[PDB]
Amino acid sequence: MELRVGNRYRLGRKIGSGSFGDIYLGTDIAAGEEVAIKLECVKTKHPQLHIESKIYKMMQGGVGIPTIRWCGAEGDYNVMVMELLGPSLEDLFNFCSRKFSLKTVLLLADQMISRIEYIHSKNFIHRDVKPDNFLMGLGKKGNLVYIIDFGLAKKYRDARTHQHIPYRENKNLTGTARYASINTHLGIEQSRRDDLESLGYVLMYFNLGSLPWQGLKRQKYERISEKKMSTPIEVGYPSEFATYLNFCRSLRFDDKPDYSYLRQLFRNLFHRQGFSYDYVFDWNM
Ligand SMILES: Cn1cc(-c2ccnc3[nH]ccc23)c(-c2ccc(F)cn2)n1
Repeated sequence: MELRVGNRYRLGRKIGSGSFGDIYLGTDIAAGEEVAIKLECVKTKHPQLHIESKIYKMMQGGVGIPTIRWCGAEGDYNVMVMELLGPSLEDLFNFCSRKFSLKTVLLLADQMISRIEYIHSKNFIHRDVKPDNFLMGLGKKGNLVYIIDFGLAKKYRDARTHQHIPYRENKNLTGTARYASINTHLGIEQSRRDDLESLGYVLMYFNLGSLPWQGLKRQKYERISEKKMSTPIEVGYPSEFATYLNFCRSLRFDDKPDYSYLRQLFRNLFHRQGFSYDYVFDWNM
């Protein structure tokens, strides 16, 4: 009676949209676990689902990479089924009345840097770094930060040679303007530096509750750009956070980030503030 995709996954209601297409809840009846289901019309002009499924598979087994359960076709749609994950950092931030404590911001930072370094180690750049695209795990994996939504992800080097993409200009802002790097706002081809810089804005977003460039009425994107460029990093939180954003801006187009330095930057603060390494988040307490 009930709809089951490939007779395997009881269909649930809609959760959201991703870089492309709609996402749905489902239940894996045989495995007994909840799942997420993405559909793309096979009739679509520029198919995007196959590239993302190809990227997930190469990363499969990496810490915080969702596991693919099925990728088939049903009706007019292509389908990919992943294990269901928990709430996004955006949903946890709103759930906490838009207030995260420094300890939690720092605990998130350690994994978020680690997730981007992993992505980069596999020759892709994410290009859509925002709180919505980090999800906590379910159950015993609820302490693990996951990265999702590789639909705007791009290869930044070649697997064999490790030779970087070319400098390019006049490229529309891919991803979300609020967390976009200044280079991204300028139309510069995005590279590895831009994923970590966007994260730097994510950390200040968690600290501030909003960003200095968020309230504003092609022009809206222009307004966001001008406010960020016109806003000094120093324009009330521990200095380690400001050192991070300035470092990312100084990176060259092709430069490999010093990921270990950045993690150790926040951990030294984590230690000096004397927070416990118990991995208890604001929503745990
Ligand atoms: C934006 N977005 C959020 C999710 C999502 C939500 C909850 N749990 C999840 N577990 C794995 C992904 C995911 C997805 C998604 C879902 C399935 C898929 F094949 C591709 N992307 N997109």
